[PDB]
This record gives sequence, structure tokens and C-alpha cells, in this order.
Amino acid sequence: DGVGQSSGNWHCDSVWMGDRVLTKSTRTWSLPTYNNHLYKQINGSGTGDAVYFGYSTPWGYFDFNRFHCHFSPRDWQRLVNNHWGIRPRRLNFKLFNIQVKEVTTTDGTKTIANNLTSTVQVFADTEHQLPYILGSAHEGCMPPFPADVFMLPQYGYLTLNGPGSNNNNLSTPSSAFYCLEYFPSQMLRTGNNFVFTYEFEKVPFHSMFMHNQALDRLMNPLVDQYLWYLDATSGNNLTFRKAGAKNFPEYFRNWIPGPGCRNQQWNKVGTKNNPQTGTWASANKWRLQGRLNKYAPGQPNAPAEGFLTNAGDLAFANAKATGATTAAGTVPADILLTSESETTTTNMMSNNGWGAIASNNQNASVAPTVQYEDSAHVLPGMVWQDRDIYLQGPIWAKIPETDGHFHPSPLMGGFGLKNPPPQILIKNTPVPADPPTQFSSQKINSFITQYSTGQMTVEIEWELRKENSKRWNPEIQYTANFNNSANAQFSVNNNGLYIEDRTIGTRYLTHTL
Amino acid sequence: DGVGQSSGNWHCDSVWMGDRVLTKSTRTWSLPTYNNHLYKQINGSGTGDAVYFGYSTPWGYFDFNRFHCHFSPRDWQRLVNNHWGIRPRRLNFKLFNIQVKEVTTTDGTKTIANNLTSTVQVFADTEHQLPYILGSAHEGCMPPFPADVFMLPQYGYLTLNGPGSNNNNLSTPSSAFYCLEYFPSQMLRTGNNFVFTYEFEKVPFHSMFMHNQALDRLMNPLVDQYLWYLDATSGNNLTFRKAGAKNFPEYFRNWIPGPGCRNQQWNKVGTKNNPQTGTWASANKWRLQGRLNKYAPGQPNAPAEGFLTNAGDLAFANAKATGATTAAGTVPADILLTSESETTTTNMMSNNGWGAIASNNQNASVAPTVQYEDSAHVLPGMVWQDRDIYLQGPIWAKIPETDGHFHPSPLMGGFGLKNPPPQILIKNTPVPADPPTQFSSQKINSFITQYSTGQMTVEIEWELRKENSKRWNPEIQYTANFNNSANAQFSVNNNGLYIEDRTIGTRYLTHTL
Repeated sequence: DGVGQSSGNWHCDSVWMGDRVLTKSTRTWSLPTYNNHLYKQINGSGTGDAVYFGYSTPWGYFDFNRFHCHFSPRDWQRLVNNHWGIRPRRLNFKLFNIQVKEVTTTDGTKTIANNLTSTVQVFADTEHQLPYILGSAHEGCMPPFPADVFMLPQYGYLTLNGPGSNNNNLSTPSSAFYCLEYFPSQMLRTGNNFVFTYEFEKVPFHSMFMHNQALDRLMNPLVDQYLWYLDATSGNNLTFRKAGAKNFPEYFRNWIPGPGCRNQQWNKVGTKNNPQTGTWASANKWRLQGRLNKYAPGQPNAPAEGFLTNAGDLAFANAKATGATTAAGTVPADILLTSESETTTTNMMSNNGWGAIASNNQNASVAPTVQYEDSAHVLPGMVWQDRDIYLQGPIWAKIPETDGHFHPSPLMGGFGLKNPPPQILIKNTPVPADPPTQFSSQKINSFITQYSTGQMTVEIEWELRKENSKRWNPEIQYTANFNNSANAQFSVNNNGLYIEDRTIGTRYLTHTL
Repeated sequence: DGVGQSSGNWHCDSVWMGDRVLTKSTRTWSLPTYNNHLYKQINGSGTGDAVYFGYSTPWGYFDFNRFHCHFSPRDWQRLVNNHWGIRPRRLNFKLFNIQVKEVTTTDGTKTIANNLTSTVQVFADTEHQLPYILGSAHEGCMPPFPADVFMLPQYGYLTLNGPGSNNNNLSTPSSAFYCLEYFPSQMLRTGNNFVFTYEFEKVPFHSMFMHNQALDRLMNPLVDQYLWYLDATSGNNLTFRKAGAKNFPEYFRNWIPGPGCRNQQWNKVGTKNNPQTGTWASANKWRLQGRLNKYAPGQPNAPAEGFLTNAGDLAFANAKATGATTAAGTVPADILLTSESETTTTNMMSNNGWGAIASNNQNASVAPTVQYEDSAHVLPGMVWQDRDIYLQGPIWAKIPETDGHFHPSPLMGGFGLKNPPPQILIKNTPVPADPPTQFSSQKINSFITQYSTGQMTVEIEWELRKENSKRWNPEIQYTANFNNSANAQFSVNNNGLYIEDRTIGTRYLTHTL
């Protein structure tokens, strides 16, 4: 209460109790005033694959979505080595210690004061009535490292566009315009605070295990099958062979490898690659409304060893990389690659097609031939693994409401949700400057320049699956690198900059297929 | 309470429950100090049609009167397509988050500070003891779009004037002077807030329906009437004809079309019109106290198709039109016309007179003649429609207290009320500058320059009439335009300016006459 007493305390920790783990995190945020308190439509130019119609909004939004917001690199190691699965359960959100500050510029110098009576106004959208921009893997999340202070991103959305003469950017009768002040928000001065709770609906555990067997390798090698097939037509008579005696390709099997499609493969060594000034021409693409879009990422189809793909798998970067690009003779040291090769026991590899198939009918005078299938799709009796969740990856996504969807899991990995966590939106309440004495009906153009800052917290209850495995011998686990390095891993440098040295997937411990 | 905690929250929404609809709206307002805390009389000059005597007041007033303050264009569409009527019931008013700021000018620069101990003082006039300036369709209302910030208008009134020698502006012994500080107002610092409630007296629903039949067309076409009339005098004998056999003009009818008068009609095409540098000479006028006044708007008499009248019907403008005038070869794109043509089934059209009448007595040697009636008035057994309410139009008006009034509905459309919603008046309490040390009995000339701002809310409970109609075929309804446009309708542009593209009346669904 009041100006003098604080509205909250700092909670950042992790609590491991039985099969539950409970993470708490707090950060300090800074909110500017976007668009001078205005809504503005934004649109592209001309015809092309990138054309858009939308609205930029004088609001800002908290995004905690990404994993390592909630986990320290030790808690992640501790999590992925000991357990076969994780899913979220509950979350708890709070804002406190709001303080609003005003800026004044005399000549060329700034003087920042503190306005005690100014407010900010915040609301969460529980019914998902606004366009949902989370789960799209944007920037502007809580930083990895608790001592960083970050600036909240601006909120905006974009909507249907339409075919004008030379312009596909022309709005359509159904383009929606949402005013966020038509929501019943909550106005907060410096003393009072904001809170709400949320509960996840049941989802399946994410599998933290790598398989112990290939599909084609599921059998007893010591005894042959009782099934018979036609091996040899020669000699004007049919010859049936019995499946067995250590010839694996011939066995009958109940299950078949998962779906996928080929993807162009680019060697990590730079000298062997073909010198293309862009990879857009060679990418896998899908098209919607007459315009083509890169297909990324595909199904978790691993490439060949020593190769990679164009946006086929996720990739990250350090804090050392600023700007839009980096380059090196091999994959740059700032780039953090991910690899799905743990899934090659079930999922299809990207370096060649799915299989062959019968090309033609035969007779005595024509030879049988076969043709190769480059792509595959879902068939009955077929199994696959979903893409892995990383420490730097997104936690969830919103399943779009549609008349149908198949295996609704995000292609970037995550937990697909019908009712995801509500977006949280915040704004600085506009304070006008001194009005004129004579009345004028026009809008107020000029306001008092001000910004706000405070602290937030996120507390998520995670459910996790125990690991019971009777394998004798030891398993691969995540360990720190063994070299003496100038900078300790997952730690600041001399200049004070926090650095993630590499991505960490959750699949180490094995499991029988 | 206190400086640190907020006095309210943001409520803007709409709730449709059964036959009630409940709208909430909030805006941010800015109040200057008018007239340097002084009352001033204001008066015209010389003799003429515009002459006045009145007082300008150091007060300001909230006006929510106009419709679209309370309804979004989707809520309006949703309202007018589904329902046959609407009337208000209750309203609830609040002010909160008051904050007062002081201005200081050193050399040529302004520095705005925040005075925590300053007050504003507000009251509502429940007994209607002040002159009532609402319902006169002035500016200074809540903006349509919730993100706009507006400045409160100044309060003032004007009173009886009198015939001086060359001056009709001379005050009269009965000219009233009202001091608004002689009211028991309420003084509010930044922490405390203001509220009151109000309840409308029973009024008839506004009819949202267009008629399904003309008056003259009410009958069964398949059977003739049993009534007889004199068709033909020729042949030295009287000939009675029986009304029927599909001759409609001859039928007897119980009801007759509504009152009105002719009005000069101006084609929308500019080339066909007569080049008058003003329309005042040609307007319909009524005169009071020897001075002439335009008669606007008249009774809802529709003009011809493709024609309009001089202030015969309401007209609005965009936010794009600033200044006192706009011009184009046809009706400008900023001007928003309204049309009463939905009422032509009952009400009289403006393009010609009401009917004919017998000119003279006859004999064998003189022919019967008739003369044309340009104007009409109220007669027994006559029916009419009242002017429609638009989205941009005024909601109510105060029926002036008089010994008689007929069909008291506002000629601009609305709900005439004996006891309308109370005016709300607000002022910055004057704070004097440093007084001299030696006593002086004169008034304090110099004050501390300051202004105030805050938020308001208006919550109105609307009652509405269900629609039960058994007509087979579909009906006209309000729909968005079908063209792809550069800017979506009822939405901001690139520059951030909200635009109403056209007026919307409430009459779409039909009803039997």
C-alpha cells in the first residue's frame, strides 16, 4: 500500500519435490510509449510473396514462452538426465513495484523525473478474443540470465489482404480491426499490483528418451519366422523361401517408418558446397493463396552425418551475434545448430526418398521395374517421433481452431494447446499536455513523454515422468566440456555478457522401442 | 485512497443478455481553466436576426449525449439487424484517477509539474435549475473511438435580450444571471472519486422497422368495397359508381398521410443546380420575436430520389474535414448524408404539396375547379413516422416546460424527456499567486496556471424489443461494403486517424403497417 511500502518480493528458484518441479523467475522490464498512443495500419507494397495488411498497436506484451526463461542450465541438466518426460500443469503470474517516470528535454539535455500519480493499465485475454501472436517464436522474451533488464515488445497483428489492381495489399471487407481499449483492463498506480493464475489442460508427456532399437531391427535374431514369400521365379516354376536365417530385409514387420519428404542438403564444409547467392530458389516450399512460402521446419527428418538443411531444423545464436547475418568457412561459432539424428531409428532421413514401388505390370517378355518415392504421407500402421524441445526453444503454441487437424503438435516442437496461456497486454495511460484556453474539438496531439518499469514473476508447476530402466550398462548423459577454457561455460565473460555455448536437447536416456 | 493507489479501473465493453443490453465506455479528458476563473457576459452587436445576450462561465461539462459514444460499429450492426426497438433505462457515471498539473514558463519554455494538493470541484444538477444546453447537438462529446483523448468544452448560456435604440442586444430586466458556485459542489483531490446514478422515465420504443405497406395500399385487392360514390354527373342525371375493380385511387380509406410542408430541393449533381451564393434566401424559415430562423430540420419529409434539401435532414462529416466548409462537384466525400426515404410509405414527400382541395362552388354554367395545398398540419385520423436515430446522432433532448406541447419528440430525432440526465459541471479550483505584504482589498488578479485530467466512464442499461416476424423471404440488413479498399471501414488509416465511412440508420427490418 501507499508510495512508501513495496508491493512484492523477489522470487527466483527451483524446487524439486518428487515427480513435481516448481520454477520461479523474476525479471525487470521497461515499457516505452509506442506509436505516440496511436493505432496505425501497416501494409506492404506491390505484388509478391510477402504482402500484408495489419495494424500496429500502442500496447506491449509480456512473453515468457521460451524454455530457458524458466530453467537454469544446471536445472536443465538435472532434468534431462534423470527423467523420461515433462509436461506443464499450472502457472502463476504477477506484476509489482510499478513505477512511472516522465522525461523532459530542455535544450538538448534530458531530465528524468518520477510521476507518482501516473498509471499503467494491463489485462490478460482469457477467452483468446484477440489475434494470438505467441507461439510464433518472436523475440522479446524474458532473458536467460536473471540479471538482465529487457524492454517489452510492441503488440501488433496482421489480417486478410486483397487483390487490388497492381496491389495485393488492399484490405478486404473481412479485415478485422481490434481496439484493445474495448477490453476491460486494470489501471495500476505505483502501489498496487497485478496477478492471475492459469491451469493447463491435460497433454501427453514430451518423450525425453532416445530409442533403444530400430524398427526394422525389432525381432528375435535367434529364430526364423514362420512366414513364407516368393523369392525366385526362374525355371518356369514358383519358388517360395522361408523368412529367416539372419536375412533381415526379408522379414515381415508390423510397423513402418514415419512420414517425410526430401530436403536439399548442404555440407558443413564450405568448399564442397555449390556457390548459390541465396537458398530461396532451392528450398522446400508450400504455397497458400497463390504465394509461395518456405517449408520450415519439416517433419523431424535427420540429414546425413556432416550435412545440414535450409531451415530444416532449428538454429540459434549467441548474444555475441548482433545484426542479421554471420558467415564463416564452416558453421559459425555463434550459430547454435540442433540435430534430430536421435530420431533416425523411426523417422525418415532427408538424404533420399522413402522407398521404392512397382513401376509396371509384367509378362514373360517384359522385365519388372520399380520407381522411387521421394515423398511420403501418413499411412495406417506407421510410427514416428516428434521434434525435440530444446533449452532455447518455444514451450507451446495455439492449435488454430479449424474443422480438422492431424496430430496437432507444433512443427517447431512444443505442446499444442487448445486453450494456451492468455496473452498479457500493458500500456502507459496517456497524459495530455496543457490544453489551449479556447475550446477546440480536434484530437489532442501532444502528450507528456513518459515510460514505466517494474518487475514481473512467473511460477510454473511442471509434471514429470520417473525413469525406471533395468539396462545393465551406463548411458549417455549431458556433461560439461572437458577442456580448460578462457571463459567458463554458460557464464559471463570479462565484459559482463552472458553466453550460451551450445543448445541442449532433452533426449539422452534411452528407452526400448 | 492516498496518492499511491488508484481510484478505479478501465471498463469498456458491451453485454447482450436477453432483451437488455448494457454498454460501458471510458475516455481520458483534459480540462483547462476558462476565462481566468471569471464570469463574463457576452453579447452581439447591432440589429439583425442573430443578436444575443448571455454569460460565459469558468466551468466545463461532460457531454456523452451522442449515440456512437456508447456503441461500436459492430454493436450497432448487431443491434439494428436483430431488433425492432430500443429505449434507455438506467445510466451510471463515474470520475476517477483525477490528477492536477501546474504550468510554469521561464523565458519561452514551459515546464509542467504535478500538484498533489490541488483540487477540482464537480456537481451534477439533478433538479435542472441551470439553463440546459444539452440536447442542442453541440460538439465536445466523448469521441467515437476509445483511444482518443479529448478536451472538455466550456459551459455557457444566453438569455433574453431587449430593444435598445439601435441595439437589440441590450439586457432585459428579466435576464437571469446564474452563479454556479451557489450550488453545493464536491471538491476532489487526486485520490478520491465521483459517482452518481440515474434512471430514465418510461418512454416509447424507437421503431427500428421500415413499413411493409403503403397507407393507400392497405386493402384486399381481390374483392371490391361495398361503398358507392358519384363518378359521373353527365347526362342531366347522377351516376353512382361502386368502389372496386382494381381502381385504387377511388377506394375509401380510414387513414391519411402525415403532416409536412414543401422544401426547396437541390440536385446532387452540381451542374443542374441554380448558382446561388447562399441558400439562406431560399430556405424554409420560422420567425420568433421579429427575427427569422431557418426551419431545420422539418418533419421527416423525404425529398425526391437524387435530390436533397437545405438543412432538411441531418448531415455529418469525417475527421478529415476541419474548418467550416467543404466543396465538390457532387456531395463531398467527407459529408455523410442521411435519408428518410424509408418513411415515404406514411410521411409526405417534400417535392410537392400535400394534395388538392375544392376551389369554388359550381352551377350548370361554371366548371368545378381545385387548388393545391402546399402545406399541411395535424388533422384527426392521420399517421406519421418520427425521424430516425443514427449512430452519430443525439440520443435525447429536454422537453421545454410549457403549458402545451404536441407529440413531443425532438425534430432531430431522439427521446424527448421531461427529466433528462443531469448536466455535469466541473472546474479547476483557483489557486492564487503570492499576495503582497501590505493589505489590498481589490480582487486577486493573478493565479497559478494549472490544468487537470483524468478518466470518466458511462454505463447505460438499454431495453430493446424482440423481433417476431413470419415473412418467408429474407430481409435487407446492414453489411460492410464489398469492395477491397485501401483502408478497412470504420478503422484507422496509416496516419492513425479514425474514420466513420458513412452514417447508419436503424431501420432495415420491416414490419406490417
